[PDB]
Amino acid sequence: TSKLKYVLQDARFFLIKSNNHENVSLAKAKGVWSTLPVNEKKLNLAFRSARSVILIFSVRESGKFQGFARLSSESHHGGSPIHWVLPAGMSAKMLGGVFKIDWICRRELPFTKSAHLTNPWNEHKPVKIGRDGQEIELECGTQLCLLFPPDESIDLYQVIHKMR
DNA sequence: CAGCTGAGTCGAC
DNA sequence: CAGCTGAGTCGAC
DNA sequence: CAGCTGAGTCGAC
Repeated sequence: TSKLKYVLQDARFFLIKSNNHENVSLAKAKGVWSTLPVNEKKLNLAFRSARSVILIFSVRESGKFQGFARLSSESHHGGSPIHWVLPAGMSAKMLGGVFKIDWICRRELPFTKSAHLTNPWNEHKPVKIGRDGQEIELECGTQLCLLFPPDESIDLYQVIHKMR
């Protein structure tokens, strides 16, 4: 995992929570993500200050993580629309900011396999606990990403090249 | 974003 | 007007 | 396939 550990060096980690499976599947297919404006501003500021910003995805009530990815841009408004399945009470403009993301792993990891990992930045609660945008301490987030099964469909050349 | 809440005075120093 | 924020899991019942 | 069943809330954290 030396290439994987390289991508994770000095990274900041954020839990991303989706209300539906459809938007995570579209995120994996198109390499983009959108979030509410508060978390959008948080991720934009993290992108500018951190070597890498890693998003760890978990569909609400699914009992698993669905993979993780690296932010490759700040959010962009006004591009070609992403046709998200809009959660209840949310409009398309609320998710108007579109981040480009490079997926590092698109495989699943059940919460049962992460039960030994606690986040010291969230009162040492298990890493499965949190709302959208919950930040995860460096070492806890690194170990979590290393728990995912290997994704043979991922080529880390491009993400590593744009980090040089 | 978009719907929501709340918007002190008075006196010592 | 400025300030705030929702796309948490889990046990009890 | 194709006929069938079932579609928790609330509060601590």
